[PDB]
Parts: sequence; C-alpha cells; structure tokens
Amino acid sequence: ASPDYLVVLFGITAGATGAKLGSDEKELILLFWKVVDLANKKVGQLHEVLVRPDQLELTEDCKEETKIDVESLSSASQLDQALRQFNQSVSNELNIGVGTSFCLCTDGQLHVRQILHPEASKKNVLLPECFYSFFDLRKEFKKCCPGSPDIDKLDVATMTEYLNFEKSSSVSRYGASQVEDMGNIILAMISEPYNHRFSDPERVNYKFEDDNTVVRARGLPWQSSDQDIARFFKGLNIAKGGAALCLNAQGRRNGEALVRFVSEEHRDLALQRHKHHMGTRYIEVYKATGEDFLKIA
Repeated sequence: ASPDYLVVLFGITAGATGAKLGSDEKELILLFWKVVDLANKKVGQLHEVLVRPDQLELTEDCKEETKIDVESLSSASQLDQALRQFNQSVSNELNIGVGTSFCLCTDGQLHVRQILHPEASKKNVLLPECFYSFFDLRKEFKKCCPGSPDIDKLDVATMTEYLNFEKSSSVSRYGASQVEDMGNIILAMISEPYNHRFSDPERVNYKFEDDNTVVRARGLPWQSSDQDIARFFKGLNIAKGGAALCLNAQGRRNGEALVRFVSEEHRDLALQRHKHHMGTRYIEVYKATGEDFLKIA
C-alpha cells in the first residue's frame, strides 16, 4: 500500500497472448520487468528471465508473435529458480533491506491471477509474498485519466495512445515493448496534469474457509476436498464461504462444486479455466445460477 516503487511485470507463455493469456494452460516461458521509482519519477532498466517449461512446445502463434528462440529456453531455469532469481534481483535493485517497499503492476488481470498463481500451484512452487498483490494498471489508468476507453477496451496500446506516446513495438520485441510502454504510462500518470497516487493494490486470496458470480465445476475426482477446488481457482478471490462440494439426491458427493467469486470479473476468469487440469483430470467450468449455491452451503 502506497509503495515506494512499482515493479512492472509482464509474462509470456508458450501459447496465447492478450485477452486469451492463460486460457490454454500453457506454461510461463519468459518474464519481463522494470522498476519505477515513484517519488523520483524515474524508471530502471528492463530485465528479463527465460523460464524453461516442463513441455518445450510453443504454439505457432506464440512463435510468430514473440520470436522466442527455443534453444536458449531449453538451457534456462524452471519456474522455481526463475522466480527466486526475479525476487533476488528486485530486492537487490531496490535495496529492500533498508526498508523500502514495492508492489507489482501489470497490464490487466491475467498475468498474476491466470498465469503465475495457477502455474505455481501446479508445480508446488511457493510464490514470494509480492505476488499476492498488484496494481492493475488499466484500472489505475481509468481512475486517473478522464475520457478514457472503457476498462474492457483498455490495453497498453490504447493507454500509450491516449497519452500521446509512440508504441515501441515498432522497434522492440513482444513483452519488452509492453514493459517499456507501461513504464512511460506510469511516469505520465504520476506527473502533471494527472498526479496519480498508487494507494491500496488488489489482493490475491490465499486463505480458504448474485448469479453472475457463481460457477459450477464438474469432474472432480472422488478424493477431492474443499481445499482442492480452491486451489484449482488459485489466483481468484472466492467469496467467504463461497466454495462447496455438491451432493446428489442420495447425499453422496456428485463430482461437482459450486464456487461464488467476488466479481463477475473473477467468474469470467474462472470460466477461462474450463477443461484445465486437476492432476490428469479435466475440470469443467460452467456458469451457474445463484439459487443453487444458497441451498448448497
């Protein structure tokens, strides 16, 4: 909350980008970042770390759009070591030991909520604490910038255009260009005439105890618990008491779960996990109506 620094973070998977980031369950392969000194209105240099996936398979779309060379990827660290390297780098660059604070900042919701938390969960990686909070730069931009496009229309390109900057994708590779542009967006919003303050970030729920916010998951293995479905949705914020395993007419578990999220935003993110995996099993994710959750829990 009210950090000294932002860490602009941008992830690239072995598959789809943009609005479909994370929808295909492809692994993280490349992470870009840059720090922003808020009080001093300065940015640091661009960083990157390659992340070797368990499955060295890039979609043709990924290859065309990102131009990542698989050779260097095949020599790289996997997620656990890469995120430790990211954490150590940030802490050293910001001299965190003297007591200064930072918060992640991302282009929308999918980088932290749809990529990092579900992937870390599946690989039993313990994410560093900074991954449990972030500013969605699009939402911050909206609060800051009058006459801007609706939140559903915002992205880095729209945001740079609004502010009269040129997009650096004409000269920079995918990922790197977005982080460089986000850096310039942030400097603009914290300066005149906007003078934005970054206050309390969004949170990623880690504990576990209206129609448009509920999903029905189907296909849970007989051994599944409350806690397993919560982990399947790691990265999203389930409402308090908002996850229950369903029973059939005879009181046996029926392989379904009803999950109420805090927002239609998160419900939509959960729908994009349809046929993602719990172990080797597909978990189906459907819309549900709120009357059924009442009865359930």
